[PDB]
Amino acid sequence: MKFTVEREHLLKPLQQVSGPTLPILGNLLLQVADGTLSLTGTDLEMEMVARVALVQPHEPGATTVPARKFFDICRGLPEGAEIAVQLEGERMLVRSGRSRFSLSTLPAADFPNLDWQSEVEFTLPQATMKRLIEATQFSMAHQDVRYYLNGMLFETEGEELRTVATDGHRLAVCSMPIGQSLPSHSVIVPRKGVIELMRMLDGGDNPLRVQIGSNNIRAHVGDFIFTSKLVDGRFPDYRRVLPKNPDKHLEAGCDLLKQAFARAAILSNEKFRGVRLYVSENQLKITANNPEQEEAEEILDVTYSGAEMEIGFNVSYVLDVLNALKCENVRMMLTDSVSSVQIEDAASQSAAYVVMPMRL
Amino acid sequence: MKFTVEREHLLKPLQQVSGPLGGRPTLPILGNLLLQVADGTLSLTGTDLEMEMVARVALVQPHEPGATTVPARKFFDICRGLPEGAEIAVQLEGERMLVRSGRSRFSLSTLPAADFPNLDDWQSEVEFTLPQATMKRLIEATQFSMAHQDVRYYLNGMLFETEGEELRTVATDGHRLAVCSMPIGQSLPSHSVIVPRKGVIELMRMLDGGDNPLRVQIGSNNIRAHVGDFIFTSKLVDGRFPDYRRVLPKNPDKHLEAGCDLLKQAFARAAILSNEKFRGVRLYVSENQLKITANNPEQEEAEEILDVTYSGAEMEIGFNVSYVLDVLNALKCENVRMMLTDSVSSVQIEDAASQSAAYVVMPMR
Ligand SMILES: NC(=O)c1ccc(F)c(F)c1
Ligand SMILES: [Ca+2]
Ligand SMILES: [Ca+2]
Ligand SMILES: [Cl-]
Repeated sequence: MKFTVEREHLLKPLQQVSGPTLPILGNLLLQVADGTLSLTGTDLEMEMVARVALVQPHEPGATTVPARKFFDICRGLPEGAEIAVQLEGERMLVRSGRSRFSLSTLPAADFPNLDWQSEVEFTLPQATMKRLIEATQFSMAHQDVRYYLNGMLFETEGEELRTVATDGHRLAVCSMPIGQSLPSHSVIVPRKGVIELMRMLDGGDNPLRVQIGSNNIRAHVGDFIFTSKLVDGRFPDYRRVLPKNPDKHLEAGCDLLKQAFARAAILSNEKFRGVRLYVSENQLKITANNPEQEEAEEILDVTYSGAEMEIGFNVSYVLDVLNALKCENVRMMLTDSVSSVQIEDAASQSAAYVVMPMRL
Repeated sequence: MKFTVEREHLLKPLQQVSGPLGGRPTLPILGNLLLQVADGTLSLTGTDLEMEMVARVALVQPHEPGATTVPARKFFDICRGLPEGAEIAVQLEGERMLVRSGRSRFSLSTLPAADFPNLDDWQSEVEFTLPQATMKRLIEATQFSMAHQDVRYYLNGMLFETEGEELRTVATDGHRLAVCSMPIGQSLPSHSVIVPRKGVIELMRMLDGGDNPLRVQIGSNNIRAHVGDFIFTSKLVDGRFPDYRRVLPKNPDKHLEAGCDLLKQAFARAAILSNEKFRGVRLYVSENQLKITANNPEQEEAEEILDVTYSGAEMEIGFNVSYVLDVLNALKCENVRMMLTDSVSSVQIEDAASQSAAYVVMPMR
């Protein structure tokens, strides 16, 4: 196995595959075949494959090498450098100018593979997939004993793709049109997979091709291919989480609401930061207090209809929403002091957020 | 005690005087700032018992004199959180201090000003002024060589030395040493004081970058620095610092000169295949050539060859590459000079263009 390639052509591929307990999982698979260098990183749950065209003389074959070391060496070389690689048994030689490196190797034969069959396929702009994941990702559970919440629902319905994420306390749902008639289907992508998929997306104009199997999801963009296993459980139905009949509607500036929440939060309990909301005619009052007897009060002029009520919220849950909205005005749709609240951009139905109240 | 101050006139003072704080304040009052309104000025003070940062804020709005202490981080965060241009009204009310701006209201618990720790008074024995740029140079040149929580406490600080028309800093952790001397333009008596690690950091933090020079005062047991409307004072570390003079190699006539960047990037790449713990690389110096190699237990190998200027006998010498990298990063120059002796002796490293900074790194087995 021998190739010579510009450092420049390796950098972004290396960045992506350095993404995805067993030493060989810390290695990259390198393969030269039919004029192409392929670089694969895996963690057994997901894999990223990148391809680089080889115009300079090259010899087929494969090996695996320490990924972080190989990446650091390449990154470390000067801009414009050319990188010549040759496999020498249990070592891979790397040369560029008067810099020389010998890396240990593990056999390509030992490198783990994920085969499976695609059941649902569609293409969409990167930008749309990025939008979907950013709108919802923060509501994924992290290390919940209900495994199926540690990730993100991808659902196809009609001509829309939809993401849903929830941790049982707050929920986020976003739908975007994809312009193709689609089968009704739902899968759960593990959180680490969501994160790696999002990192593959640079917001250039580039179609993303998605293929969903019973147990896997694959996304193709440019010369990269990402594959993850799916999470095997029963995701909650967002439709059953949306408040059935909110009778109280508050509209307020997103930024003013956010800043009042953030300031009030300073004098909330540091362990469990919550604030009390009091809604009344034309007005929202946010209050916090702490074990030191300190108190914050914010009063905001707001658009409001409904009965007066008091309701508490976890500060981070609301700030997370207001941060994901990045819009001028926000609508909060309330029911009562013991029920969850629906938050959305006042001027867009693309996404919705549901948040349980917090007792204070 | 009462004042009303525009947000942005209070914010950087609050940031600056919070410097010496934690984190985890050992006792509550050490997590507080002292606020004193007196003769048309708000003073803010934070302390950790070893040092204090004081800021003076002029009061253009109606105010009333008095003093209290309130939690620094909460007070800062409230002020930072208010919208730009916000007028921040403050009034002491016994056990609470009230903060109001627009329809934002906050109540903070106070501790009496009478109980705020207060660095004892002391006398200055030497005083000079110098550019902010010069002090930043002295500290950045040597800071990285200070020890980290060494049981030899004196090393966990930085030596400041005045001698003739020079101010000098020294730092070492016993393995490597950094010395930097800069002209002052006034003649100074001989003083040698150790500044505590956190004090060195605060000196750095307080150098804004404008035309305000720095006024320094040093006594037997304290140092003080004035910049703009800030006064930093620290207690000094009560120890005898090792002498840099007797640590500089005696006769390093083997003289190598190389491009700083080329040298740095070569050591950086070779470091990748150095032992993860010990970070050893080998240098083979030969006529106008440097060969850096690294290998680790798995017998991965890196080899960088560089053109350099060198005439002396060939030799082989081992260094912790992290130590070497720290020096090259702190030099920020075009060419470096390395002054060698033998494989079991320290190397002295300098900007090829200036003897103002010098670095001593001991070899590894
Ligand atoms: N059943 C659920 O998973 C759920 C998720 C988020 C909520 F806010 C909620 F009220 C319920
Ligand atoms: Ca104003
Ligand atoms: Ca000197
Ligand atoms: Cl290519």
